[PDB]
Amino acid sequence: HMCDAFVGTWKLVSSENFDDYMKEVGVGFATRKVAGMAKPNMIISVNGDVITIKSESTFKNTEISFILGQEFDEVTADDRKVKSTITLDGGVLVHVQKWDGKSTTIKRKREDDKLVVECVMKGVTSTRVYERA
Ligand SMILES: COc1ccccc1Nc1ccccc1C(=O)O
Repeated sequence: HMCDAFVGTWKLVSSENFDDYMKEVGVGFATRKVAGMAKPNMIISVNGDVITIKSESTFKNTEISFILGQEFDEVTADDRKVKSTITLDGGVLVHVQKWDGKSTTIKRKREDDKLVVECVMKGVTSTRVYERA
């Protein structure tokens, strides 16, 4: 009953500061413009100890499956090849991505009826709000 309140299908409803986050990450102009337009659906499921997060949009369809605390390799939607580790910290899913000596953290939290996603790169934070589909 690990992660029960995250499971389901979620749709992006608002975003703030995501272009600046993507700049901080090193995403180029054209990818930023197309990615910034996307309205993804985030589909979260659990089977035993394995969590799957799918992100589907007109920009890209991605899928990750993982066990909490167990590193995995991920190709991100913007084509970074990263080493990722996802843990649960006080009810928040914390996703750390490492590549080229850099690091970014993506937090997913349940707040009221929303799933709030915070993406942080250095001093730049972006908040993306998802609602149930
Ligand atoms: C952590 O995600 C990113 C970081 C940098 C650049 C892009 C992304 N990924 C996205 C951006 C917009 C819409 C959907 C996604 C997705 O992942 O499906």
